[PDB]
Amino acid sequence: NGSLSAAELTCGMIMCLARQIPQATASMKDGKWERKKFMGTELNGKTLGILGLGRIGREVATRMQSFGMKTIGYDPIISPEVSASFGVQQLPLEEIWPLCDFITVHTPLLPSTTGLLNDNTFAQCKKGVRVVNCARGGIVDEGALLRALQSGQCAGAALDVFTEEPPRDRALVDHENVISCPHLGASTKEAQSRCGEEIAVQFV
Amino acid sequence: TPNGNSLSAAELTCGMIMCLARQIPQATASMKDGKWERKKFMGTELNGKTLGILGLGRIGREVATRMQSFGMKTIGYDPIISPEVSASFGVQQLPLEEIWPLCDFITVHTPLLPSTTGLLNDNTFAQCKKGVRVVNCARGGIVDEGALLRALQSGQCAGAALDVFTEEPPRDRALVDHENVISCPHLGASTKEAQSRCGEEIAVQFVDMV
Ligand SMILES: Cc1cc2c(cc(C(=O)N[C@H](CO)c3ccc(S(=O)(=O)CC(=O)O)cc3)n2C)c(Cl)c1Cl
Ligand SMILES: Cc1cc2c(cc(C(=O)N[C@H](CO)c3ccc(S(=O)(=O)CC(=O)O)cc3)n2C)c(Cl)c1Cl
Repeated sequence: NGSLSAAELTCGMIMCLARQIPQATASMKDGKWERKKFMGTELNGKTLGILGLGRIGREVATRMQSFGMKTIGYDPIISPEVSASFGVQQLPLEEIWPLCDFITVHTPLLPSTTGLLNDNTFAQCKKGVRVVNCARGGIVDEGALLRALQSGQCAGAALDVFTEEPPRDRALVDHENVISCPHLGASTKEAQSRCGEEIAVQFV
Repeated sequence: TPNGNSLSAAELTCGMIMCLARQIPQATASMKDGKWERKKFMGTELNGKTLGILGLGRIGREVATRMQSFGMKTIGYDPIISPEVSASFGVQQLPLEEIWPLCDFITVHTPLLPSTTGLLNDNTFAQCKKGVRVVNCARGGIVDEGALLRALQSGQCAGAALDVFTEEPPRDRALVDHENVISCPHLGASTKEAQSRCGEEIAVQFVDMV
């Protein structure tokens, strides 16, 4: 609740996967002018899968809906009626993977949510899928993710969170198709002020 | 045919607005360099902030509706679009001189004409808020390149996002190389969907003659 900053970064990560804005910026700083290399894809009419439909997940959904993206997802707690109010069609996990163009994770870190995006899951996904993780490290299996990026099963990945912070295994962050942030989800003057203030109202 | 690439240009602008606010390309470059800087890449929350959209045609109106879902206050200017017509798509129109002090973010969506050339100048940046962020995904020259560098070097402009330049590729790299500047090699229309739409709409016009 103290959320909108993690949701805005996730949305900004989605826009970066579609047009490769960080890669295009790094290319420019190197004195290059590569038009052909950074030919992207439109967000209008594309399917975004949202696994975890809490406070973050619903804000991402409403923001990405204004872009013409189809918002579908899953949550074991959130009823189909609650998800339908904010325009998210709930389907079972196995029916979500092949329809998705973009996938974002917004669940807490739990053993059941650890490795949610694995080799078996990625194989069920559409070829050239884009994955976002601005939640917690370990939700998307890093080993399974690098393999999918290597094979082309996953076209791109935007990672704010990792299993180890700072990560020693640089294979993911070094990959050209990977967008990265050093855990910047909550890193805003507006959210940290709200987090610092909301800890006092729950106290009293 | 400008209608065919309007949605792709609108999306990239929104992308550039997010990238300025959370320093995503700068954070990626730092991570790619093998660094971990949390309290260095301090972002800003877009909710409640004011976005000024100068030019309210197809791209200007599509940027507004997307940024409205982020809780951004969308204000702007267009001498052709009426204040009642702009209000129908959530844009509060005010005279050009009143827009500058209210903006946190400014984005230009006008065609290139002598009247639009140098729209963001030294006199224009002086009326702006200290720490304003500027987006130019329309045509190089609407935002005066010389004035923009002065604003970025004095702290008057906290950051710039430029897809376009007066010279393409730009010979002068002083803007491109600045730490608070993010850039793209004219990717505004560079998408399969817009390229196929523009490619179809131009072909039918040539067929229309006979
Ligand atoms: C296997 C599996 C288990 C799952 C989920 C989803 C949840 C869950 O806990 N849902 C609730 C919302 O009902 C929730 C609560 C706090 C956060 S959060 O702390 O990340 C910040 C936030 O988003 O508010 C996110 C989501 N669980 C236990 C999914 Cl999808 C799968 Cl597949
Ligand atoms: C001094 C001054 C003069 C201006 C404007 C605005 C226009 C203008 O022509 N407006 C119309 C829409 O009424 C229009 C047409 C095509 C495009 S476009 O699609 O080619 C570019 C894009 O949208 O990126 C954008 C806008 N004029 C002549 C402004 Cl604001 C100022 Cl200050």
